Amino acid sequence: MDPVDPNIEPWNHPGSQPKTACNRCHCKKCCYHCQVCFIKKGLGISYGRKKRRQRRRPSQGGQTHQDPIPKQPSSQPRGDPTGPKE
Repeated sequence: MDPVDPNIEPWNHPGSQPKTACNRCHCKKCCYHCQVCFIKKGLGISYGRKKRRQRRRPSQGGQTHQDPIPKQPSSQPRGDPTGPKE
């Protein structure tokens, strides 16, 4: 996507601590962005809205969970499985 990059807190953030986990989930059926802590309605893509762009195909695993990174160089090196992948 590229935009919504002043986000990565409810979707990822550079979290580093000994244990201390607080994840949110209920039913596991096609988990395309089922966790997070912001607009989890999917609407535009899966946030407050969406620009005039559509990047959805058989390739991503968590609804571009790590797309709010600094522009489109790769991703955030904390936990998400993208970067050289998107």
